Amino acid sequence: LTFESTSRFAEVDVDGPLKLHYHEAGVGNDQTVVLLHGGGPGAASWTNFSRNIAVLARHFHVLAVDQPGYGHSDKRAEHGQFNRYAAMALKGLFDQLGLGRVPLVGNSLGGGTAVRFALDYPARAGRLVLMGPGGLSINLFAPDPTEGVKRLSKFSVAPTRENLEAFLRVMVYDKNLITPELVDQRFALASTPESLTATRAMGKSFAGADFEAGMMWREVYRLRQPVLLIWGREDRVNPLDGALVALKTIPRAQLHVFGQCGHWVQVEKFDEFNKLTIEFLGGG
Amino acid sequence: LTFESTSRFAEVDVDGPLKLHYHEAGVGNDQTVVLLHGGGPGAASWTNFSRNIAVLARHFHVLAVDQPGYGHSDKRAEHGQFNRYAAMALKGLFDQLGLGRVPLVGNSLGGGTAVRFALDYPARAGRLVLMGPGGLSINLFAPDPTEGVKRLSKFSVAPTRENLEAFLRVMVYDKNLITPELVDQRFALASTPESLTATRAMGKSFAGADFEAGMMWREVYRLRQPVLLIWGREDRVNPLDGALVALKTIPRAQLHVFGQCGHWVQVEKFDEFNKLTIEFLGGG
Amino acid sequence: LTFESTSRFAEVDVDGPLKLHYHEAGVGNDQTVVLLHGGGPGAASWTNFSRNIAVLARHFHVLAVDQPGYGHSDKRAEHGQFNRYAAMALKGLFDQLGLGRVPLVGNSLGGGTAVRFALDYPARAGRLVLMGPGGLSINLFAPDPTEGVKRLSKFSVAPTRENLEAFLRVMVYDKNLITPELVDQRFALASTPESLTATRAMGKSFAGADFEAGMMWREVYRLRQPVLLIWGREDRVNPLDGALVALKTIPRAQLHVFGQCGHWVQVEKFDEFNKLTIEFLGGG
Amino acid sequence: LTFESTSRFAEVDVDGPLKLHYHEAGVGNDQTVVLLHGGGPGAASWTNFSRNIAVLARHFHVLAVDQPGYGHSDKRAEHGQFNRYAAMALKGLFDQLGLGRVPLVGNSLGGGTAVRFALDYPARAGRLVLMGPGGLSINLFAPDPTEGVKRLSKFSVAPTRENLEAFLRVMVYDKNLITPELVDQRFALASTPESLTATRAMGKSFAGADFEAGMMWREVYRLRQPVLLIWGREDRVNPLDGALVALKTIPRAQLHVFGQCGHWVQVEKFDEFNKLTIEFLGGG
Repeated sequence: LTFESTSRFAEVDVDGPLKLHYHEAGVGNDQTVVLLHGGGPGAASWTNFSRNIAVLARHFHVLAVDQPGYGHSDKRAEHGQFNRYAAMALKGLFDQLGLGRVPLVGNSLGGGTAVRFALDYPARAGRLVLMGPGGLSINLFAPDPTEGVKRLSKFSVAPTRENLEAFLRVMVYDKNLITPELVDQRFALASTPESLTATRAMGKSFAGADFEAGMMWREVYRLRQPVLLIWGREDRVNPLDGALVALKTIPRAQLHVFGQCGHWVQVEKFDEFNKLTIEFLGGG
Repeated sequence: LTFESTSRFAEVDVDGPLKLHYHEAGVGNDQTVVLLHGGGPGAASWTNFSRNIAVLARHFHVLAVDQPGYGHSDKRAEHGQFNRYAAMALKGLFDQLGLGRVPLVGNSLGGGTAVRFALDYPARAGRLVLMGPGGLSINLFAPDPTEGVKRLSKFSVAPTRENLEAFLRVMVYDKNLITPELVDQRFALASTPESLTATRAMGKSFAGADFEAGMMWREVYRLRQPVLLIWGREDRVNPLDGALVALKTIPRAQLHVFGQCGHWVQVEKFDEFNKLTIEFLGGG
Repeated sequence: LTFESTSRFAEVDVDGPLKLHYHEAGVGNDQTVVLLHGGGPGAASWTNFSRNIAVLARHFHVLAVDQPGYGHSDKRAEHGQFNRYAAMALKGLFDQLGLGRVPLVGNSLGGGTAVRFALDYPARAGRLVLMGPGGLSINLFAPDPTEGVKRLSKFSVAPTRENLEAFLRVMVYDKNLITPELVDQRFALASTPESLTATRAMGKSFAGADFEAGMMWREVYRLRQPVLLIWGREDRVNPLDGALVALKTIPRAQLHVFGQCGHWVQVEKFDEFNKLTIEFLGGG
Repeated sequence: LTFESTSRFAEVDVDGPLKLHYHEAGVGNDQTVVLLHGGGPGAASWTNFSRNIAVLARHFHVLAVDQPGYGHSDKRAEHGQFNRYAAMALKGLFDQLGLGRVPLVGNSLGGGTAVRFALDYPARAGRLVLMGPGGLSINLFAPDPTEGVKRLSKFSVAPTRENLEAFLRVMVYDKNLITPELVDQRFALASTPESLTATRAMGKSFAGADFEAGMMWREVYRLRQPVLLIWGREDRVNPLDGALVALKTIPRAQLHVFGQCGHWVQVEKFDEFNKLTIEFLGGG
């Protein structure tokens, strides 16, 4: 199972042909699970879920999708509210692959796309696993913007290597995870003209009149499926206090908190994360 | 595996011979786990952990101990701070059975005894699983006393069947669990002259000069082992806001919250509870 | 000052004709302040702000409105979501008196009504002072229904004097405020047939399909004016954890919390509440 | 009023001789109030309460003390836990001036010092006003070290003008408070050798074995006097979640929260803070 063995592409229509890059594994398995990645600079499905895909492939039919703007997926230079924009694309891909009701596993930005999909097409989404997710999260104590949001903005404005490193350092509890190779790899992926076009579009998307579609904490009370919320106690991007509204309003919600863990739950606690997801999703 | 097959007794010394009733199962298993029960009227090891012991016996060497004052254990009429009182007894039993460092699984009152043991004899306690526990819990939002504490006091003052039922009803999310047979069984166990002597002692123990030993939320920052905190989102005795200090101060803490679940986690979510404990305790 | 001196009346149109009774004072003064009372059984504008109306009249033009269903206003037998129903009546009173943009003061149901008016009729509302308010509260930690809400529900089903007293005691921190006179007085008011019809018309408006209008926590981020939230630390009806989302989302919010104070701030801490309200509004 | 007019000095004994510098005003007035300043780099009693000392002097006998390490008091090269070290110096100033039981006002480090004195010298303290205070705070949701605490740490390691400005900006909500004059002034003060020795003596007292004396959250339940906590909703140094345990455990506590206010309450909301402080203390 490698980057290349599992690669796949598809074309879907969101206001015009939209290419989605993805990964696929565990092809003989009965149950299909879609993984949606978080959203830093140079982020993608594979670097996000490499400690997870192989483990999840033993039980599930795994589809880890680069979200428009990321990975090898169209970096259009214009889009609306991002989570909606990405759910629409995901809807297209479901329809194509002929997926029915699937369970979604997304962290951070991915979790917001997950939840947005789930509200917009209720019948198509099953159980949710959400790791330090945006959208449905609202920090009741932490002044916004947070440290992690600020460090990302700083990089969006001045995309230096020093700025990227500062950002990656608040991604994790154990800062030893931030190596030279990691910073170099993300910086290269992130400093392309295409990726910066994507970065510009996301930036402009915030002023759109549709901002309310990002405020999912107002809406998750409508969710009917079981939802597993997963947070690192030391998340500095989407802090723990932002889990409360969701935990309170979602009827069949569950919360699991890991001490000594930051924003990258699926990396820093990859083993417990894996087991937790597999078990919550019924073991396949 | 029945009440009677698993019964066992021992005599230990806490300021004089103290008899402890207990249960034992999975006797050929390598790892030993001690279960400590919650503390209502007429509560004991077996009625507390009947949906759990057999499942846990497949993996672990299980010891579910009636805490002095409960079950078939000495109902002295005088004691100090209860958690300390019960840890001392547990220390005696460990020493006797020759247990070394063991993992403790206790809910409510049991969790407080668990934590108190763990602070008082560091070397003897391993991983902790704590369900809606007293002691280390401190409700930052809920006015004290809570609904559940009030309903217990009411029964302590006027031990009627109507009072007991009212208490049991705030024990759970699904109130259908409170049946006629359950109320009758607890009321009979609880209305004996011995049990009321125990109830009187607990009551007097609160005025003791040692009250500070019940305030474990001040102390859990000293815990070094992994701790799994488990709460029902609808706990009306020890509410969710009382988990925050513990989650924050214990270095290797984890929190899992179940929506649609009250104070009796091991009953209302017995299946998920079981798997969670087994996995956290290393599968044996 | 007194009831009949201040007493006054109006007749507006909410899906028909609606009699609102109010109380007027400080007609000399330069700034108009609307008061809105709490929604307990047998509650009305005058007995609610009895310790507040005089003091405020020395600074402002006071209008203490009896909300539909209470006091001497029309107690109809059905209505929709109550706050919006009470905001429609008040908007009606507004245009009838050529009121401009006015500050609003309201505890409990009154607070919910105020917020809802402030959201429905934006040009018409200014500085708001909400004491333990409904609607815009969402108890992030407290299991619903809360203990105070259950007592009220208990009284609607069974409107005895005992059930009312049980409710009134859960209302305050210092229980000596609950004098037998007080109970007699509210219970006299509450047990008329017209009162119980409002009590029943209300309790089934909960089931409307416009329930969402009561979930104001979802909306207050749109509020533009300074809002001051006051809460009693020991409020067992709308607990302190209910204030969080609003403190967070209302741009110009402020929170004051009184320890040793329950659900009736304007009563249990009348002085501090008065002085604080007078200053927040502008000395007038 | 001014520096040298109010200026004053003393010489007490903390494990030797200790020069404390203070500021006196309102000697006419009947009630004595101690002020204790914040602990930023180059901070001192006068510049801290510059917008507060005059107004308070029209009501009380004001004593604004420079804490050991700050302003014109002895900046020694080592000490133990700092609050307790500062409370010992102040108790010394107390007996030297035949002070009785006095109210104490202190933000940040000052608040921590005040609380600690109030716990060490119980007979000597009265009503307390703490603005975003240290020690007695514990951030239940915010990962430590916070963002403001990191900037400070950053300056100690590298005391440039840029690092100081970065710190001062994280101090306030309205950044226009951070004038280049202001930076120049603090940086002039902070970069002397005697200042940096205090800055370094402090930063290594953290490692003492008396660290526990700084964990005041563990103790405040013992406080008997009325305490008013004031906090800025957007405080990025000691965030709002830090106020919870104290609001909960201090019997006669009160909390006021300002939106659009950071870590310097006495500055960003000087008027409200003054009026609120004057009233809480008794008009004097």
